[PDB]
Amino acid sequence: TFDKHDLSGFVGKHLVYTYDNGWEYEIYVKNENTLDYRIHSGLVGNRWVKDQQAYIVRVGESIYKISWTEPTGTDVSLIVNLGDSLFHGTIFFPRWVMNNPEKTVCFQNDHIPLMNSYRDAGPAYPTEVIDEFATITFVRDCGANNESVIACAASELPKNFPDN
Amino acid sequence: MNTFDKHDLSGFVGKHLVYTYDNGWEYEIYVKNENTLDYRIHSGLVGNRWVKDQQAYIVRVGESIYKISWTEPTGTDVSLIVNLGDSLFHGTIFFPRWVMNNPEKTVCFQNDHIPLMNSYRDAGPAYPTEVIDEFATITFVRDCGANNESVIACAASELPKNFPDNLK
Repeated sequence: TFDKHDLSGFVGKHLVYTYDNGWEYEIYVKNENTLDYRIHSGLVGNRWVKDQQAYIVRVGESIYKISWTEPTGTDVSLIVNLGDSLFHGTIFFPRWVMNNPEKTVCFQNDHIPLMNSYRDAGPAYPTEVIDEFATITFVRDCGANNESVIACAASELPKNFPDN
Repeated sequence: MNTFDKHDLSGFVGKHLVYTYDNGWEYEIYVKNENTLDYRIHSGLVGNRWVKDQQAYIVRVGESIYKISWTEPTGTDVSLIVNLGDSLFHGTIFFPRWVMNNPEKTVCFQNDHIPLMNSYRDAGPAYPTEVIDEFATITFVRDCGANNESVIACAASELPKNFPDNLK
């Protein structure tokens, strides 16, 4: 009843959400195969990333899936159910990230060699699976390829974010 | 509140599915209970591999749509979507590099060989990770109840040639 590869209902979406473990995240679906994201709190609070290549598909009339692999070794797969305002994430963290998560807290784009070095040193295993629903607290449409959406770490945002 | 209980898995526990990814690889899963699956691979990169009692994270993300994710003794990560209402299936598999290089090393009844899988995982190379992200066509679905040890109990190569027509 719908086209699986029509992502026009999802590209441009800018979401802020809080996982049931209390961690607050933000994503911006920048185009059909790219996102920016910004972490506000939790294990890796203040980490942020631009231009992450991702696999984005439509799995229901208003439900989308977005998955990717990171320079740290982390794998991620998210479900965004816009029709029901439901969000679910699975994050597969390498063991070294669980052991010292602050190592990943940076603007990653300026530190890809560092992340790769940490990844390759490990320990990679055992993988830690974080699997949680989240509450979507903000959603807007910011179009494709909008570099103004995520342009600083969360700590540099106005205190009333996203009320602005 | 949500119009369904996202924590209620009763519509998915017990499900037995056979499906073929868009690249022709045929797989089979059995949702054994709220945090466990058995699975059986028929063809593709790792055809004939099968696994019982894989711990998994199983959730409901829509009225008739479920998600199942897990990590393996080989280092592989998996996350699947089963949309029963629309008969839609989507899988993402994150394979370690060593699995791409020598997939046959994983082709076994894994439960007989878990330490070996861990040894291969640890030897690596783990990276770069290979992502397989594909829709599949569901070709068979039935309900088998929870904790049914007869659903997946041999390698695919040992199934009758008319499988799953021999079942229901």
